[PDB]
Amino acid sequence: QQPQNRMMKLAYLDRGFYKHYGIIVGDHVYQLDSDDIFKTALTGKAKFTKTKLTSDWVIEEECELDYFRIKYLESAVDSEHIFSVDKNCETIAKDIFGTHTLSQHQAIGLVGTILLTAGLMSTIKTPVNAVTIKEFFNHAMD
Amino acid sequence: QQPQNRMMKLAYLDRGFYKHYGIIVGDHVYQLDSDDIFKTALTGKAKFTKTKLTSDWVIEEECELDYFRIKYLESAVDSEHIFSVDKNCETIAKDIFGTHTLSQHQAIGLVGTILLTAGLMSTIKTPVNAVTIKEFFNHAMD
Ligand code: NA
Repeated sequence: QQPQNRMMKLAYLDRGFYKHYGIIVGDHVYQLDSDDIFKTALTGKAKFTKTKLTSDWVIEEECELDYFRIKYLESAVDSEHIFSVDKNCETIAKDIFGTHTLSQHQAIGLVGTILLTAGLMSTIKTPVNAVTIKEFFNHAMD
Repeated sequence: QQPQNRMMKLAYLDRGFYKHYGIIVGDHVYQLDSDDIFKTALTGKAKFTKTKLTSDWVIEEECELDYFRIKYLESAVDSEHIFSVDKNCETIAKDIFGTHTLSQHQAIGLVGTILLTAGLMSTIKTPVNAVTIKEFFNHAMD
């Protein structure tokens, strides 16, 4: 097995329409607290939480973080993003990255982008017609 | 044929990965000014523009607005949202809805929700792995 810097154990809860992604660290999972992926997309806001690891979580795969760290610090130069944290994420940066190289704001920007993007990637392509737009619009309002 | 109040003529530009939705009024189309739908979702910002109707736009379906008007009114009354307008949208509210009943803000909130939701609905489900999350992460940093 080759040398690796800090990895991310990417996992998901299967919500049928989409997969809700998280990063496993030890016995906990960092994740966006969203119930609905299109809700996050429409509101422009996403908050991290931390929950207990359970057997409902499925490992998607163990990925290198190196690429993302280099790419992130290249591009996101003290920029704003849509992510924040709840009360349970005091050690999120150190926990995920194993270092204080990244600030909390950077850590959650990078990881938030990963989790929301993965969620979005996993969404089932749905026909758009008068019926389905009503269905999803109705869901967006509730 | 049947009594209708103001209808929406929904249309799209087919962008392969997603369909980019618009509302046609006469010879113009109101649409989100974005060429990357996951980027819109990640940034929490979407801005309307108006372009000239072209033969590239595919008519999806003519849908009733009534349901959406009543639902929006009763649900997200004066809630802030992610939508704004560019210089070309001065008459967007009147053009789309026929009357001054909705403020510019309620109108773009309603129509925005519809267009972004439809756009997201249409996105091709993509496997999530080290390769693809890098690809989509990479796009999200541009
Ligand atoms: Na999709």
